[PDB]
Amino acid sequence: PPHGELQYLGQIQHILRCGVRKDDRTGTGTLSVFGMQARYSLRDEFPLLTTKRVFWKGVLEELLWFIKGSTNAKELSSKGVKIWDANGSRDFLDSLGFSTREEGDLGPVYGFQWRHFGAEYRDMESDYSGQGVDQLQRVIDTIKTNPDDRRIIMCAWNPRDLPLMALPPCHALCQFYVVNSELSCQLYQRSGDMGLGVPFNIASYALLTYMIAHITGLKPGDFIHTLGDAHIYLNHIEPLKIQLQREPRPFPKLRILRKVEKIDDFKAEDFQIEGYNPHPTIKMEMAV
Amino acid sequence: PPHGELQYLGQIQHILRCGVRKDDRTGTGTLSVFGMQARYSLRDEFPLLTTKRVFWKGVLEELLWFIKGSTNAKELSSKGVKIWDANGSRDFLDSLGFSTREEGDLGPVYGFQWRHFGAEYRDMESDYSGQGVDQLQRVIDTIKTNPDDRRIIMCAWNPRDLPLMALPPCHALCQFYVVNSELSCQLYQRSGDMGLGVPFNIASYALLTYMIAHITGLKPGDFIHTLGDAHIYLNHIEPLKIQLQREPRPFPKLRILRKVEKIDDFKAEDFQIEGYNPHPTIKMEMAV
Ligand SMILES: CN(Cc1cnc2nc(N)nc(N)c2n1)c1ccc(C(=O)N[C@@H](CCC(=O)O)C(=O)O)cc1
Ligand SMILES: CN(Cc1cnc2nc(N)nc(N)c2n1)c1ccc(C(=O)N[C@@H](CCC(=O)O)C(=O)O)cc1
Ligand SMILES: O=c1ccn([C@H]2C[C@H](O)[C@@H](COP(=O)(O)O)O2)c(=O)[nH]1
Ligand SMILES: O=c1ccn([C@H]2C[C@H](O)[C@@H](COP(=O)(O)O)O2)c(=O)[nH]1
Repeated sequence: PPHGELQYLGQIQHILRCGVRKDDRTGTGTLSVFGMQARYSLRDEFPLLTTKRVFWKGVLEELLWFIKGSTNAKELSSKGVKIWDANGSRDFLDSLGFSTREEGDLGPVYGFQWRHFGAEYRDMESDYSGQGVDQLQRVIDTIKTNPDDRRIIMCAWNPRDLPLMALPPCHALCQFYVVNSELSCQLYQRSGDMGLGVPFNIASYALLTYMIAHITGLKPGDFIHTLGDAHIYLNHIEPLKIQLQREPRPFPKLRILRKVEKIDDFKAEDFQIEGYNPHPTIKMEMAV
Repeated sequence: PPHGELQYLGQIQHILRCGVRKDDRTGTGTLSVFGMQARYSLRDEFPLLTTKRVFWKGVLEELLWFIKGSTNAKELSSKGVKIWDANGSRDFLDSLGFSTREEGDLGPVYGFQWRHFGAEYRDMESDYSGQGVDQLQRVIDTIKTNPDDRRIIMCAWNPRDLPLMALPPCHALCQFYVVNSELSCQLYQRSGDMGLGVPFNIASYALLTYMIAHITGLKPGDFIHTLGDAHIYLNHIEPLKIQLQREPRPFPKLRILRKVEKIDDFKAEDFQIEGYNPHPTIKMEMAV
């Protein structure tokens, strides 16, 4: 049965063969399937794709930025990771009616929701200590005290806060699961740019699972990737067909370099990707 | 093309063969798999399971109760549907520390979240008109004005309100999708009692999709059922093996008997299940 990267490549094939033409906001157009699911083992391997190089630096710095609760694009940008900068620009903020908002202030996105769900958002520089639900720490506490729990959820989709966000979250929610000393994670991704977003998104949530497993004394299990609108932008078709011709190399491994006690204490240098031997980057133009 | 019900029966088989032993609060125990997905066509058929009779009256009355925004178990009970009554009882409310709460008051569950997400909950008798986000109406409006939208979400998972609820929602969220004049729906169900809950849950969201398609002038497409902890209670194993001997009968059809303009105007007598030929109920004791 296909395993690891062949799940992702199988999804690409399925959308090319069975996807339906579907317009989008950008006017680019897509081939689209609604509802997919892939399973990536995390057991002695880390699912960083090898058929094209994934932006691992971006994955790791973005995740650390989420964990600290930041909603400031400038703070991620300062680390050489520019993926949120367009959505924090003066022009983009004004386009949403946020003329009074400071440049970089993404509103109550991921970081805020994860650490302060339900608090009143003010700006990206405010102190939210003790405010709202700390979903991330509550996930960790539940795994430690009640691993059988079937409500181990972290949700970024906050209908009250959506109008203030720079972008509605794509990763609406995730759920953790423990059995036989293994930690698994399922992501509900409402919308997946299969060429540009999804490889990165797989790595983010696999990383998060490695982090939480390390904190809780468990072994990584599976990452289950569930998609809503799974789509290939029309201008990614030829690049993806090039990618599909490449034979995958074995996944790398991820090493955590020291014992870390609290999720907030992880730093970028604590992580080491080993044996990563990807084929070259394939240029895929982003839609918006 | 295979009967859609064989997806469900395939899931039962997979859990019996590959599910792992996993304890629960009741001490019943389960066999459990994390992460499953099935697709049920809604095109000229309604996926009301035939290998054991589904409580259709319960499906329909519960859904109408959700749509009106109710959080009062007594109001559902009055229609002959007792499925929430134990969770609203004096005893159960007291067991959660809700000694001051009136009997029947489930707290900010589905109905409240769907129609008033983010409003302040008081009690089951309060007027919430105009308060919070009406997710249900916003879903319907978006389908009508911008069908390509990839953010058509209704979320019941509200971390701020969880501690007031009689039970945390199993149906954490759902997402709608439109292509070629067909409306599809995906449910993220965090926890699935495969014997007792899941058949009912499939029917609820298929129904909701039929309702919203009727309101918006679209044809029903697919229902995609995604599970988190998909589990068989140990005392359902033998009953389910009896069920697995049965060949499915062709699915019924669902007829909507008049033109209805607003989701709030649907009544129970507007719906007719046609050609439903289930095998008999098999007794499966619920875990408490
Ligand atoms: C998670 N994320 C957001 C993302 C992904 N796909 C999208 N696709 C579309 N159509 N629209 C989006 N806003 C979008 N956003 C990402 C992730 C990576 C990069 C990125 O493409 N490239 C690095 C790579 C640099 C390197 O490896 O040397 C960069 O140049 O910013 C962009 C956005
Ligand atoms: C969806 N749902 C809630 C549900 C399902 N499985 C669960 N399973 C567990 N372990 N715990 C729960 N709280 C639970 N809740 C249901 C659905 C049907 C019935 C049920 O008992 N139906 C009828 C059948 C009667 C008829 O056909 O007219 C009844 O006798 O009440 C109960 C709960
Ligand atoms: O982490 C992310 C962020 C965005 N996207 C995608 C999906 C869509 O192509 C686009 C978002 O647009 P909307 O779904 O909100 O229309 O970027 C991803 O795949 N991953
Ligand atoms: O609509 C519903 C409501 C509940 N359950 C199940 C799943 C679990 O077996 C139990 C709820 O318990 P927790 O997952 O919250 O532990 O009832 C369903 O399958 N469907």
